[PDB]
Amino acid sequence: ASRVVVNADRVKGTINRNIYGHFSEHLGRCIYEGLWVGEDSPIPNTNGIRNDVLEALKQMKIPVLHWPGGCFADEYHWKDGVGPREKRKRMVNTHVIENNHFGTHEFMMLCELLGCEPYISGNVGSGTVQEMSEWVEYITFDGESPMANWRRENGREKPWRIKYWGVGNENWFCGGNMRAEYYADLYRQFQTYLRNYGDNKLHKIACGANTADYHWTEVLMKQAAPFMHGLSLHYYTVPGPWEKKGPATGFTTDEWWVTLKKALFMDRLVTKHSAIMDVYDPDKRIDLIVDEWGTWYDVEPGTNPGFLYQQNSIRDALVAGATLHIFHRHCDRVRMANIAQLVNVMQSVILTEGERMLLTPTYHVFNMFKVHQDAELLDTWESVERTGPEGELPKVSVSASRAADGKIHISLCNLDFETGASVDIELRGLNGGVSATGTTLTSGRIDGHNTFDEPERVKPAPFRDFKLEGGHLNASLPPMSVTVLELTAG
Amino acid sequence: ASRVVVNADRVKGTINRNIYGHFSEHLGRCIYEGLWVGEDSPIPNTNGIRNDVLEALKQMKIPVLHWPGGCFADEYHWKDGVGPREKRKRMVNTHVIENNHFGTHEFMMLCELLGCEPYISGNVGSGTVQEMSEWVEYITFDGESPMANWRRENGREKPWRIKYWGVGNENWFCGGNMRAEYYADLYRQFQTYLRNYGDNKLHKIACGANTADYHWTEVLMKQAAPFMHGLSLHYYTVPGPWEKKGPATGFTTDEWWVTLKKALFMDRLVTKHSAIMDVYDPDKRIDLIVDEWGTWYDVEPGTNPGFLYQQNSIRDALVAGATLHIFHRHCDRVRMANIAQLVNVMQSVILTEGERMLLTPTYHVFNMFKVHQDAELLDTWESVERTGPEGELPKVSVSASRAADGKIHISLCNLDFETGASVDIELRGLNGGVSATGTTLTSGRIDGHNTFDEPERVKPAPFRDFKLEGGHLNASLPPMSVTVLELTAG
Amino acid sequence: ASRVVVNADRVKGTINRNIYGHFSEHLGRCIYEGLWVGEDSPIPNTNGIRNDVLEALKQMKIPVLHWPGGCFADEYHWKDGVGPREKRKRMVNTHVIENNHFGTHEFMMLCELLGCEPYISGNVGSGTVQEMSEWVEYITFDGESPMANWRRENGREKPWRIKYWGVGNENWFCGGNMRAEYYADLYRQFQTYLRNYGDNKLHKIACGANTADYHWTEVLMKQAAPFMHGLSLHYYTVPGPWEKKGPATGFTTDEWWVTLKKALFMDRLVTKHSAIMDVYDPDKRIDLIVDEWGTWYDVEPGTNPGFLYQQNSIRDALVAGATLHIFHRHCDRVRMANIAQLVNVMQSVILTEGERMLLTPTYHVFNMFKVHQDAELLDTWESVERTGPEGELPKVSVSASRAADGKIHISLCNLDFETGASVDIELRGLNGGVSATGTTLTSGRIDGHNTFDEPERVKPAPFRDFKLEGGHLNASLPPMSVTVLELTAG
Repeated sequence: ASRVVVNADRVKGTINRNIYGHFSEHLGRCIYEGLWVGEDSPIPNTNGIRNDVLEALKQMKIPVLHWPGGCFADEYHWKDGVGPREKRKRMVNTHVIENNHFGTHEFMMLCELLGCEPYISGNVGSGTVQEMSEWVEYITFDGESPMANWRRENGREKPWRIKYWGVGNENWFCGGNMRAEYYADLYRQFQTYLRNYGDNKLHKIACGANTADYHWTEVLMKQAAPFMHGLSLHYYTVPGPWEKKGPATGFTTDEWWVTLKKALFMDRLVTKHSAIMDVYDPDKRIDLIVDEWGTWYDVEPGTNPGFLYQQNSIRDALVAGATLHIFHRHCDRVRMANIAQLVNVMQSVILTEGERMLLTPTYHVFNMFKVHQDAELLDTWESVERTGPEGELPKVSVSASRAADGKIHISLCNLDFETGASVDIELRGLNGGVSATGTTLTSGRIDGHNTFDEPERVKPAPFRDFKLEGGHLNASLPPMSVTVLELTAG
Repeated sequence: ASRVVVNADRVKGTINRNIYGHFSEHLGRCIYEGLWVGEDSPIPNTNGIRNDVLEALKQMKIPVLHWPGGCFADEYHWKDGVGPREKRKRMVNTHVIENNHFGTHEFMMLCELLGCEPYISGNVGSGTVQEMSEWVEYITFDGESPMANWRRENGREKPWRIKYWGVGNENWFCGGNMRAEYYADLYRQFQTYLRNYGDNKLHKIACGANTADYHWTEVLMKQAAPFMHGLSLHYYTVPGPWEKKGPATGFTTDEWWVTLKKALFMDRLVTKHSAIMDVYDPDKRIDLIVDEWGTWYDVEPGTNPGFLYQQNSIRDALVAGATLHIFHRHCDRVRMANIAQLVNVMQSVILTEGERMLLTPTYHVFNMFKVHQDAELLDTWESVERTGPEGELPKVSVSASRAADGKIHISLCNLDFETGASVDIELRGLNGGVSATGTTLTSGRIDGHNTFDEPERVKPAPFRDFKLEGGHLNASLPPMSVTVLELTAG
Repeated sequence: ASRVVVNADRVKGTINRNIYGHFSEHLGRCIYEGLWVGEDSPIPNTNGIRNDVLEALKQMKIPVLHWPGGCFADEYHWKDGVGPREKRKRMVNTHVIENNHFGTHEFMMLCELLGCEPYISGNVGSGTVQEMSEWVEYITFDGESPMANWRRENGREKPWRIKYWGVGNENWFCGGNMRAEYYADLYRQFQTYLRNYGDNKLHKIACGANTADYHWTEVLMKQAAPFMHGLSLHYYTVPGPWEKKGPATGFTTDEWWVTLKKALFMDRLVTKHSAIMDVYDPDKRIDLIVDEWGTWYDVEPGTNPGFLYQQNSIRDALVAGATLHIFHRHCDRVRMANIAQLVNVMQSVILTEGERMLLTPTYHVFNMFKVHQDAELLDTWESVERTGPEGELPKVSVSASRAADGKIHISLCNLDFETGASVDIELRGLNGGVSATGTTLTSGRIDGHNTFDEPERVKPAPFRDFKLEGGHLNASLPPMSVTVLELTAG
């Protein structure tokens, strides 16, 4: 029987909503089909973007989206995705086509339709200072200039706003195989020539470490911390070796425990990378951003390996659940977190196949957990039961936020697929007595997933296996189950 | 009573004329109105440049002018200021208009009208190697090429000459927030691709330290001394803290002493920066240049802070006087010095308001002192009276040059606004007996200045309060007074 | 009497053919006249390239050619040498013309006519990442893109293949006066954006040391070894000081010994540079390339110093002979070597004067030695007689390759101009008895050369001064003589 306590009055901090962010690259079918269908697609589309999806994502409360991020960011020359759609640059190989029908206007249009924040990676590695400089002009400049006038010519009269501007991505690997010390001075130079136009205020973001490249972090903070509002981190949960990762479904119990363990490791990274930052930034001015996190499996049997099409099982849901719980645990420093990717690519929330689209297990977590977005984080501590092959992992993940409305939400994940988790919770700092509802996402299968033929195999059922004897909330979480509660006073 | 001795025969060195250089940025109204009025201005203009000013500056013996220098240099893409004036690139914002009507041809035309030397900062931070490379082609290339032919097309048949080519400016701050070690390798790279065309001979100039960034100097000398003819230094006399500098007029006696003291500090910099260079350059091949010096006050009450419009009091005159006296004291290493700025910006020599223009106190100093330009510096030493709140500052600054004509000029500044300075001078290395005239610039007010309503409040009166009894020249400088003498033998 | 032994069965390794490579820069008349005459030249030309030469070079078995290499590589913007020949960029000085009639298509056409491999230096120093990136697209990309389609538009339908891609040249001197540590990160960045298109496989080459800049080598291996397939080395045999090198003909016996000794030094370099690489690359993955080697003399009396027109004496032939023998001695690590230059420039194989062209002493060596190209290197060791003013140099250079056909070739150079070299050779690992022919290149004069008036003063005479008594081959090389043999079994 796992035990928890909650101090409903002691606010530990606030869970910045952008933590529930997402990330889309010109890759597989994340941009094309997944979102951009073109205005005269048979699919129900708003201005070229498919409705079925837009609905879901507004319903999911997306706060922010990264584009074009990843490696494409340090290849994209933004001028190839503006102007008349019929004179935009075009590239094709058969071994994979980019028409750049989706470029700058279209992205901004999208972010406004959802209502989310735009987050953009300018091209460092192959790009130029003045290139990226002008991208910012083109977008946010109110006055008269070649670039601003070109924006107008292209159909957008008044300039857009944007906060988050990533200066390159992955500059250690595909972004220019740069040494840390080197990328520092480039960032310093580039960022110098990005202006706050009109009253638009930038939030510059340096490309940070990959995994446990603490060196990278160290250097960046010493050389460049003054010139940045934030710093990126990349960590992927891969089950197996690189060359043989394992599948998204039809995996062994071994692979279960692995994936979970390897995802948890996150916390170790964030912490160690935080301690580095805490030194060079005592006052924790600088954002920690995690613009690249998620599971990663061998693509589905048959699909193009580079199209990264992978399924999304109850495993993948669990993964998300504790991850967010981790970002909660480090919400003092962390302020944004973008899953890889959004659609038809890696741990996607949505997967499509023509006009048919489904929500994954993962999607339901983001929808369920959304109530934690900008909610006040509450002091707790636990006596979590052990689980796994050697009391390896903790049986239960648990978080507690108070939203503006006063109502309080508690999220929980049974890691043990094999049996339900006994939990008792004691609840302190109360005025009124309280009522309590519940929602559980869970599966019969360890690799229970939604197909286009069965889109609702795994989805939120409301949950009632819990007694609330005003002070002790006892409950029995089902196996392999994410679960949320909502409590009102009186 | 302050005492001096002069060894008229021992020449300490020669005061390179370029020390009396100036500096104009596309900023406020330094370029526009201040100089460029357009050929079709009602103002009396020669080919777009106002006469009233040109007269004054030829009268002032300008040796060299820096353009577009400052921060604009590391933003200017020179191709935006050539070609047909009506198709040159254009920007406007009200938060400031640049039509680039003033570009490359116009500047060179100007430098030739005055008769001065041109000094240009190419764009490092936002620019490209090939960009700056071609700027040099466009200008100095005699043969047939895209760039040379484009010069011709644009109206200038034969190529211009130019010596001084600054590789960027202020690359530590606005020019690309570069570390010193970094900017070194960039300079090395860029400068590699700047050629001596026809017989035009370049004089390459690396961007040096800001104030007491001795690190910057050290690094640059070790890494790049081989590849440079000269090295830049920036020092601004600011009265107060950065955020609250103080006004140009209507200031306290506190602010008087401050400004003077802070200006003197210069000598400490030059000396320490010299000793660095003396190590890495025993034979003092490399020029020290000071392309950014002057007072700096909060702009006048009402003007745009970024238009940097500041007045020009007798304080500002004194400032210049000892500064030049300092460059004299270090003329062995120093070879050029450019005041910030020329017109309608900071410690300007000239300020305009439509067709009306006035000469500042500062202007008179440069006009008065001009006789030191390329004159032979003479050995002296002094017993200068103390002044200021704690015998802080020396009462009297003093310098002595022999011009080509054999005649000898002595410049002096009473720092004490409160009383005149007694001075006696003994005079050695003489054959013939000598005569002597004199000129004094001085004010009744501590913040005596010229307005457009009173353009002649502060200006050179000839001066006769001195007895020259063949061996001893005794004299009584007025309070807050710059003063020059001219002496012929026989 | 010099003694040698040969183990015909023990293969020491294989002499990569590319070792017999050459190198042509847009310089003097190496590209223009020397090769490119224009389709409408009176000279016998194939599609603009002179026949007389082409014939010779196919006859000489050229394996690979470097272009545009040298300093022009880090100035060439490749887009200035594609498109319609009549709209290609044009530059002229009168002190000397580049019309860029020779650009990318023409080079590839050339390499295919000869049948050789193309080796290209992209522009680092003045160029851009995306520039060089696109050059690779333009050439090797099979699909649809602006650059690939532009290739097609220009007349070449399908994309070329190319292996060897030099990332800049001479980045320590004319290529951007870079520090080693700096050029490393640039290479790393640039090379990131050069792709294997279709199935074209690149063989990237970093610019290495000049002479004995072991620092450069060290650094490059530590910083960048992972990102390179090969590394360049530059060594020039200059007789005298820089400012007075000496002439190519009419030189003293002093100058003889000098030039030889200084050329030999090569071996010391290769060895020491090898030992560096052997550390950072035990498995000798990384190629050593020597893209810049040759004699260098003051140009002929009257020609433009920068046109680098220099003659080619029996001295120059000797030089080549031992050099190749050295690359043989280090063929385990060395895989390519390009003489400077090909035509009308430095130690050229061919020199022209209108339609008249001659083959130099050097040419004959490459033609004679060609039989070593991709032949299997044989174990030997010697007791070489001493020569020179202090038993300075070894009298005899000697190498031994077995070509595919089974036949075995032995190359030899008498360094002593003054007397013939007695040699005995013992021969091991034999099955059949053997027969033997021979060819000697030699001169009566120390500075014997071919003029246009006497094109055949110095050329391959077959050679028979050797007795082969089945086991011992005794022979008397003539003075200042390169010599080859070919032996069949039975």
